[PDB]
Amino acid sequence: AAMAFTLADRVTEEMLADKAALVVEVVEENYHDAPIVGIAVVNEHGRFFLRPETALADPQFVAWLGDETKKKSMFDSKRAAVALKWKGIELCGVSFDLLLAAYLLDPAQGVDDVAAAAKMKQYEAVRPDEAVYGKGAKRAVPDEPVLAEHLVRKAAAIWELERPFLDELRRNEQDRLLVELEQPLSSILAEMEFAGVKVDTKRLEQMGKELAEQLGTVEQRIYELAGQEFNINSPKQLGVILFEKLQLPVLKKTKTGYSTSADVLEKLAPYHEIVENILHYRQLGKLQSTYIEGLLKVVRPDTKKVHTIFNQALTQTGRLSSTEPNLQNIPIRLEEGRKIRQAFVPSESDWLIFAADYSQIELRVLAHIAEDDNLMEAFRRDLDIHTKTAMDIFQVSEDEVTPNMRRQAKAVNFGIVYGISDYGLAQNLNISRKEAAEFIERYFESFPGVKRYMENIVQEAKQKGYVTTLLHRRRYLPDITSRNFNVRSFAERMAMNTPIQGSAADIIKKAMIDLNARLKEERLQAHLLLQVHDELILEAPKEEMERLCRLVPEVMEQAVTLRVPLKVDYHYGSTWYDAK
DNA sequence: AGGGATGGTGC
DNA sequence: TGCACCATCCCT
Ligand SMILES: *Nc1ccc2c(c1)Cc1ccccc1-2
Repeated sequence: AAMAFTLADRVTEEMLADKAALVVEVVEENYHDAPIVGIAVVNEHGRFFLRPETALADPQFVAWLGDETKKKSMFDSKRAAVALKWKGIELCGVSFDLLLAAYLLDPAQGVDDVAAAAKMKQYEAVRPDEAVYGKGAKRAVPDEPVLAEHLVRKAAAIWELERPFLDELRRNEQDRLLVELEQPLSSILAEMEFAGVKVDTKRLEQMGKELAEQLGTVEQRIYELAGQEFNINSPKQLGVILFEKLQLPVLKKTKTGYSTSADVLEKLAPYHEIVENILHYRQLGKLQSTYIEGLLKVVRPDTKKVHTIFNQALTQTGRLSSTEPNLQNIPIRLEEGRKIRQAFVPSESDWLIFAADYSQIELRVLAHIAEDDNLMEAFRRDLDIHTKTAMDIFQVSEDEVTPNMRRQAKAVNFGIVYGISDYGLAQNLNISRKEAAEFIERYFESFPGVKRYMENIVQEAKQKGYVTTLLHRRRYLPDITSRNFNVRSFAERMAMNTPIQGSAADIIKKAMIDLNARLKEERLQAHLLLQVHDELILEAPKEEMERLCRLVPEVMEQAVTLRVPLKVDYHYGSTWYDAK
């Protein structure tokens, strides 16, 4: 059963062929400045295992790594690329990434290691990473003999699986999506994570101090109003105080005890002064624990930068996700939380933060795919889409649209952009399900194209078994045929929503690639720092702002050509908060 | 030490 | 609780 391979003590020319499966193993989940525990190379000349201290110190090996003409096939090349960036080594020539290939073929499979991908093609001569490294506290790098065989088997699997994976992608008409979009994007994300974002820790620490003070104040007030002290953070104890001791009404139940979510508390506020204080306590606590303390934990003391990791092969819609820290969910809606963004600053003196965001890309994509005459005309006129929606569903003139009418029309659009359930809408409008469905009915009368699209896409999902995005990303929806109403309804919502969310993801991804090509052609020092679904955040010398103001929006707006224009707004300032 | 339940940020 | 990540509480 054992797999043959050479445990090399030195690097040989045979190991530097122009085509090979390459494994540069980084076991630590966060690969930033992390160790490379071993190297495996599989090519036409055989299978080899190399100790990192040796390989990475060899001029020839390093040169082979950085030679774009020497093609490598890998699994999660970004992990290797970044780990190597921290060591000052450039990785080039990656022509195939099995992780991204598996992700495109079926995001739902949840492929996170070579074994999971190989299993898709009935290849099982390789162990799951968790089985070799263990999990959690018991996690550890095994002895060399065990380590080396694992890495060689992973390289071997990649070597064998490249062809079948590429062939299926071609059949799915997704080979260009891999080769021209995701793989090039992987290199861009690597540069972004490696660059990182500078943090004003002093500012964060001072905010933390002020929060602790307000938190202590509110906390005492809460005990005062409750007549005793308790753990405000335990839904259990909190429930006893609110619903038992204070006799507040139970408007919502939970599969445990009482519900204490913000939306529930807001409704209870009129009954007792303790409620508003609990709401306020949570607001501050969220900022303190999750953002202030959470951010300070991951900032690198030597550079005062945070280096997020963009998971490129996770979401079911084609979006990226961000972790340790998650820089895609920094507060902005409420002013108090928004202030957190003042802590994110340019990495160089006299540089500024520049942010560009698509204006309603999801609804513009919807107008395009549904070919709805009314919605397309609205965007061609660059109308306020919520006011316009209110005018149509309520049958009134623009001057007749009240603030509440626009708010509810906006809730309807928010529901369509995110594919929320009918139940989620009724509450967002704080009305009855019967009345909610009635709003949707009026919307379809005003946007019959959107109606037809929703009906047609659900039918297509059932027929083909999946739905696709503009650039051919796909999502299988097996629940679309379920006889369970709730399970089927969810699948139907995804059939409608994935082409919208997924196409928006495809577009901004291509925009990033197009943008980097333009920045290079122009020799601008500006560079991408973050992507937050429908917006790109960069930093650059103050002297490049005027040029970026014209270049970034244009590139983002021209990434793709739709039946309606794409519109991008932009701002810049001394901190992220200022890049309004 | 893990991890499910609940709650809250973002798009 | 649409797509995500992660905080604290608290049972096992
Ligand atoms: N996608 C989605 C699903 C359910 C719910 C929302 C969005 C918002 C909300 C508010 C209250 C209950 C349920 C939901």
